[PDB]
Amino acid sequence: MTEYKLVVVGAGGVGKSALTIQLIQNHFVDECDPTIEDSYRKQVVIDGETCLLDILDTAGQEEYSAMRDQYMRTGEGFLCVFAINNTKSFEDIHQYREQIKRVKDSDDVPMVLVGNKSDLAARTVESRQAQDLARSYGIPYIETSAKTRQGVEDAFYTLVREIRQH
Ligand SMILES: C[C@H](OP(=O)(O)OP(=O)(O)OP(=O)(O)OC[C@H]1O[C@@H](n2cnc3c(=O)[nH]c(N)nc32)[C@H](O)[C@@H]1O)c1ccccc1[N+](=O)[O-]
Ligand SMILES: *CC(=O)N(C)CCN(C)c1ccc([N+](=O)[O-])c2nonc12
Ligand SMILES: [Mg+2]
Repeated sequence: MTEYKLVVVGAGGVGKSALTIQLIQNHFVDECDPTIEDSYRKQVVIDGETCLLDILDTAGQEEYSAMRDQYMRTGEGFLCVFAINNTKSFEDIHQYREQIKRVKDSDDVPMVLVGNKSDLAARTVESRQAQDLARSYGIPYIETSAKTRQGVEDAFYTLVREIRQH
């Protein structure tokens, strides 16, 4: 196959486990579980191409370590997720982006910025500001809900399109 190796990164509670379980299994979860399953794999068709996604769902309240580096370094593209009702998570995006670049030892990594939990009202992270963030880094910005499935495909499939183009 062409495999696409995706790593989903970002802060505690942002919806990384849920976004991926929604893509790999087509259902929504809700369960305070810091465990991280082996990689999620799924043959899919993206823009007509049959391919294997292999998605590493990582941990949110974890400091950088060699162990985390050991897991992350195999990824080809990175989904950088915050929650639109969590300002800390959006600000932490800078760290996560900078961490990814250092781990991959590269000035140009395929990434997509994802603002998750779009179904929730009274958002705190202004949409325009995430677009400006994503723009200033030169990456796509997708808004998602692991709950309603809005954007879950756009977000991930765009990340595959960024791998192809790098
Ligand atoms: C330890 C773990 O930290 P974590 O594993 O780093 O956290 P995740 O980023 O994987 O977070 P998860 O996907 O489990 O989603 C967190 C909570 O928000 C809910 N959620 C996820 N996406 C959405 C969405 O789009 N909309 C709505 N309305 N809700 C959503 C989930 O059902 C869950 O209750 C963790 C940290 C903080 C909080 C929870 C948590 N957890 O395990 O559940
Ligand atoms: C599901 C879960 O998070 N736990 C079992 C850990 C204990 N709890 C309930 C916990 C830990 C940490 C934080 N936090 O610092 O954000 C919590 N906030 O609400 N419950 C928390
Ligand atoms: Mg999780």
